[PDB]
Amino acid sequence: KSCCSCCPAECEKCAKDCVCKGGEAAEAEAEKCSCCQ
Ligand SMILES: [Cd+2]
Ligand SMILES: [Cd+2]
Ligand SMILES: [Cd+2]
Ligand SMILES: [Cd+2]
Repeated sequence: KSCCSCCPAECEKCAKDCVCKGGEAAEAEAEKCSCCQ
């Protein structure tokens, strides 16, 4: 859902309901994250 920085519009894990939502000061913005990879 393009919902991120770590993730695109095709991100399976997020396509559900954005895994990273609670990654507040986490990797949300930091180009790459530690759930979806
Ligand atoms: Cd993400
Ligand atoms: Cd994701
Ligand atoms: Cd997301
Ligand atoms: Cd993630």
